[PDB]
Amino acid sequence: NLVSDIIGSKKHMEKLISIIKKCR
Repeated sequence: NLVSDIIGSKKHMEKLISIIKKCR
């Protein structure tokens, strides 16, 4: 269920992370 979206958030999140320090 949408519970997956939460997980898939981690997804775009990890990219967001790889991004965070990237963009900083």
